[PDB]
Amino acid sequence: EPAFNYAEALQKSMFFYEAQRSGKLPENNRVSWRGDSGLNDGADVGLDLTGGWYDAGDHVKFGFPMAFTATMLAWGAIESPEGYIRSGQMPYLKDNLRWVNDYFIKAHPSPNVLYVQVGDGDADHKWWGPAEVMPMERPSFKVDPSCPGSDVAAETAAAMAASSIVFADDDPAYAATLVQHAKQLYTFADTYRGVYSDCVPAGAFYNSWSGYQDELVWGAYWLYKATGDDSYLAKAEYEYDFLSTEQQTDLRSYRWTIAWDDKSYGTYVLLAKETGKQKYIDDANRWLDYWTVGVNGQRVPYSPGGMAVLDTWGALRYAANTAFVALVYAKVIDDPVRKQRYHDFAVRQINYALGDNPRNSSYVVGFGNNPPRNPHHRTAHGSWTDSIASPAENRHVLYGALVGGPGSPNDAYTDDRQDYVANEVATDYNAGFSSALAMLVEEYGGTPLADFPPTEEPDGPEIFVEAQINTPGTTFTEIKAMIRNQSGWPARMLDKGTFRYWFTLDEGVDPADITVSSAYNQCATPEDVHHVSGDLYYVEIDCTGEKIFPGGQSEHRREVQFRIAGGPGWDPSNDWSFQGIGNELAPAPYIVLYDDGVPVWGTAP
Ligand SMILES: [Ca+2]
Ligand SMILES: [Ca+2]
Repeated sequence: EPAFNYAEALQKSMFFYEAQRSGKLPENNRVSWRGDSGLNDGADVGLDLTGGWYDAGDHVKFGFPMAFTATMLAWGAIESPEGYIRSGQMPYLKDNLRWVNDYFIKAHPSPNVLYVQVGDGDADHKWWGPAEVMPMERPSFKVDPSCPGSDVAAETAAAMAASSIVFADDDPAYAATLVQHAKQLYTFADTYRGVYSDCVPAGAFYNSWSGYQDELVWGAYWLYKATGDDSYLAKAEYEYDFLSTEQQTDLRSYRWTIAWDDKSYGTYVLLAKETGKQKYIDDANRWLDYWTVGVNGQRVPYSPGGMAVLDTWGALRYAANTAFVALVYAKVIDDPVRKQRYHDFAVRQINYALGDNPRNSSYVVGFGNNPPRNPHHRTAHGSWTDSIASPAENRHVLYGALVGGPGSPNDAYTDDRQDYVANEVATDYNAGFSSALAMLVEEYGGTPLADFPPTEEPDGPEIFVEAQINTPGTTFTEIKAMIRNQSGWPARMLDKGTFRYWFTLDEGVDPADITVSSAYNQCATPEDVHHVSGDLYYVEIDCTGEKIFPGGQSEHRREVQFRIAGGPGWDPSNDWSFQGIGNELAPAPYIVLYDDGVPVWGTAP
């Protein structure tokens, strides 16, 4: 039966994409530790560019890999709708695709204008904290006739074209809108030629190494499938002859694999599947042979554990991408030997990622045996001090994320959040992987978990007040209060906070004689005290205007030292807020914190 529960893995992969969402989240949000974020995206250009997915463990919205991710997910859903239907994940796949496509629509204000990036890679990567409280500015970047991007435009066109097929039967109106956008985007890409990275500051992250030739063949094919317009298939087969050859021969590239950059490999198979021409079959075969048996003595590096290691970065992502295409190809080819070779290779690579390896551990967060616990992801970590080192363990479980894994062919791996190689996570990492899982569910089955996602509970008070006696006295009480915002369910801002300290007026003390002073207060220092009833009074500290958020050592807290002097007769033992306050800084349950007038911590008299 299933060696691993492929349905559960796919179920968790869909949750991962939901955790990567940007913009205003829906009522039905399943990720309780995620809230609204990136709400002012596009503001700098007068457009609403909210929505879409955060690329990896950061908060930049990189259009090139985001679009590729969409095309791959749609492809898997087209190949194996049954896998998604049986795992009960089809509605989640559609919800994820609609989320990203709704953004592509927003990002395409007019036929030849495509916004391909929101956020600056360097400014974004300098800060380590939750998406909900990002403090930096997020610029919008685009490509147009003046500075084109055939690669990213053609990819987005393919993503929308491929997605339309998925929605065709459900929402024919939406499917039509997607196809219309895809057509315009492809014309733009075909007419105004250029590499997008020459126009937007994405070179250091997602540089178009292969160029755009591969995206022109890839986009044309998908448009053919979405429209049925023969001209597109003609266009694909024409552009195909200009694909990159390798080193010294006329053999088309067969030593790498399909990913966000080079789609050559996918077209080999897609066209072979579509036309049946020996031309495509020869290329597809050479490539898949290099990954399995080798061609001319050369073969992709293999670990003793049986993992295909193509490169240091996203090793598992690469193996997973190849595994998916191998499964698609294995169905079209007639040769029984090649069919078995490719199919078995695919299953072996996915199984390795799910736990069938020398470490006996899953490489999918929150899944299987001994999974990674500390993926390199800002929001999942939940740091409130702008530090990748604290807290030690991630505060949230990023269910479903496939990590980079072993970067070398030695099966070695250490679950370290600071290791951006082994523990990196990203939308494209789960694309081919998910599609492969859909195929495997259809073939081997598996059952999804009835109660998923689990509801996480906070690791402590999120927003609270700590206090301690600063200086002992008899005619006064001097408190050292600390307001803390270490929220993570979800991380939130506290910019309208005030707190009250209640006390009981004592015999012989005139309230007109009570003074509240401070030698250090990050908030306001009040002149009066407030009378409730009888001899119950309170001092109110006003911190409104102060942005207290989990985004740094100074940002997450406000220190407030305050002395309430009442003169002889002052007696704190009958003061409500005084209960439990000692000489060590600790949570003060009787000091109440208000967020715009609404109690958030402590209990009042
Ligand atoms: Ca390319
Ligand atoms: Ca008193």
